[PDB]
Amino acid sequence: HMIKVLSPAKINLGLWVLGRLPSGYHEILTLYQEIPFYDEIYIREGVLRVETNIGIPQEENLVYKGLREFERITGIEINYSIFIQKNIPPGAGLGGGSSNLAVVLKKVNELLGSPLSEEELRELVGSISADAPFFLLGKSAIGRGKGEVLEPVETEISGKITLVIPQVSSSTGRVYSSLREEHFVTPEYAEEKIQRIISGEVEEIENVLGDIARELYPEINEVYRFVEYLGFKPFVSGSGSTVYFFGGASEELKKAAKMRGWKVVELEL
Ligand SMILES: Nc1ccn([C@@H]2O[C@H](CO)[C@@H](O)[C@H]2O)c(=O)n1
Ligand SMILES: [Cl-]
Repeated sequence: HMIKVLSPAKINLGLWVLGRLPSGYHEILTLYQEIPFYDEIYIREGVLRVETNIGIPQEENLVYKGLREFERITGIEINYSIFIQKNIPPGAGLGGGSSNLAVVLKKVNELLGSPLSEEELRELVGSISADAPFFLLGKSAIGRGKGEVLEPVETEISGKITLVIPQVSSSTGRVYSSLREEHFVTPEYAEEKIQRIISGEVEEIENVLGDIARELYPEINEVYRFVEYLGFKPFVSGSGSTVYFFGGASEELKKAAKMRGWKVVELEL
């Protein structure tokens, strides 16, 4: 009866902030890209539990929060034991928690005769994480609003991408909170940037949350500077901590990573 579901990561191929919302959130423009980098989620019939291999408490886990809201909305008891093998580190800017939430809930909804429609499911996961609705789509999509208003697109981006992930966990809240008015841009500026990236101009990627994350967490800056030294343009996903570049990992990078406690992920798009 136990089943396995894969939970993919994303990167932001550019992110812009338009301004503050009264709710405390921020209006943004970003290009989401799903990457072949997965948590392994095992689902079995049993008492409701959500466990990970990295000691995330159950009450703080977004999957648990979503399953309980599912129980609440539906009146149906969730009799599933969830174990998540976390390959995607929390605070990496890769949406691992949000992906976990989307994929488990999509799956549990299906297993229970689909009481929630596709709009309702997207509402549920979106109310917990703005990054979660993207993972109900996958592939490539422009995220507008807070990220949850999605437009599927076809990009001309392919080939090698290497993620370099330092041990430090970046707080998405602490970074967003550091945003001054000089960091904001008009949506017209950002919309022009995104279409160039979509057409394959990766040099057009930028992300002000990365700029700020590099100064709040000096180790993100060290990774960034190290990638430059290796001869590549570095880019930052989410609010950090992940730095990515379009190329392969050399032995010198792999050694630096092993010494420094960085995680290196070699992907092909
Ligand atoms: N579009 C978004 C998305 C996220 N956030 C900030 O990040 C924290 C964790 O998601 C949220 O609590 C919030 O502070 C934001 O300001 N705007
Ligand atoms: Cl960037």
